[PDB]
Amino acid sequence: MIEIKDKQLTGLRFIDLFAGLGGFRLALESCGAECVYSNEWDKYAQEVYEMNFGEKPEGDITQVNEKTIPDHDILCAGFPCQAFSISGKQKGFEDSRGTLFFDIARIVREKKPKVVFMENVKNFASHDNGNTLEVVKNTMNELDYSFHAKVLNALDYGIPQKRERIYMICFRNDLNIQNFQFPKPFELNTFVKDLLLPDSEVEHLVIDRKDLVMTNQEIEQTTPKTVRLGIVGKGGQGERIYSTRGIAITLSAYGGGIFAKTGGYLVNGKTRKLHPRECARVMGYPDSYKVHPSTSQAYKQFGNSVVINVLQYIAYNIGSSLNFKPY
DNA sequence: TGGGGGCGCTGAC
DNA sequence: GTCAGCGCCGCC
Ligand SMILES: Nc1ncnc2c1ncn2[C@@H]1O[C@H](CSCC[C@H](N)C(=O)O)[C@@H](O)[C@H]1O
Repeated sequence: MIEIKDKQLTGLRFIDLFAGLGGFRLALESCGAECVYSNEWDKYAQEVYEMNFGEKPEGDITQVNEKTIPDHDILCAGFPCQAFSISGKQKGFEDSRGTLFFDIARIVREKKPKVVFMENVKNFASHDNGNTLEVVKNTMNELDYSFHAKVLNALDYGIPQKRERIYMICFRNDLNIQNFQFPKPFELNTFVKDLLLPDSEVEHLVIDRKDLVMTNQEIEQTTPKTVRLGIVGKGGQGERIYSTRGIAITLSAYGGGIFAKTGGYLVNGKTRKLHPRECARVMGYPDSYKVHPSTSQAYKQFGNSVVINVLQYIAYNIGSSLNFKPY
């Protein structure tokens, strides 16, 4: 994550729904905002959240009375994506994990925050012939909010990961915000190899599979894209190897394959998956952030998370818009 | 709400 | 056909 000198969100309160690791919290707090409520039902996510912020998020949001949620200015929510991801079954709203947005709408209707800031996977934007996004849009408009949605790739914002996500920023209409803008892309000068840990700290992650098939030569020039170098097995998810001179593939939460949830990389002649700390860095998390003691849970948590830097630029722009109140 | 890994299909070229 | 995906499923 980056440093934010001008705290655009100072004095603003926000809630951290579907908190996970608290990526939205790091992002908004870096801009000066104050978190007044967090919600996350996963036992392990609650533990790591507590390790880093000192509070245990409240459980199952579908059972929380929206009237008991503290007043706030910005509602943050990177809601479940299994039901919308290109990697899943795409049952969408028909999925038990796909109706969480309506819980968000329920809370918004009641608390009417100034801003609603949501995130989901790229496929969310085209799911069900675009009907899914339209539904979110119409729901927000009905609740009297504007709707700004755009898919941003983390590689365009200083982080070496091809993580494409749709970000939805909504302003309550009475605020008449007409100048919100998604941050503009800039050249990437950081690649996977710049975030790796020393070899001595990741030796245990080195795997030597005799079914390894190198399909492309390593590149010596850094490039802002994923560069596949080979595969193991049939080359399915988690069985693909990439160059560290390129960018990281999208980290996942329930992913499988021998290089589960991070993908494999060629590092100093050997092939290995990423270490949880490297996952943190590829997600823009500061080294000061404490990862969960269970590596499997840590991989899952970062795989479900958000790239801090991207949210920071967006949060900064939300604040910039809110602060422009000329006479 | 465990931890590991083989998979197989979809979306967007 | 190319290829990558906050995933799925069954195993222990
Ligand atoms: N009913 C529910 N109540 C509370 N949390 C829920 C929930 N259903 C799913 N979740 C939580 O929703 C999260 C979605 S992933 C979002 C992660 C978050 N942006 C962070 O930065 O990491 C998961 O952690 C999941 O456990």
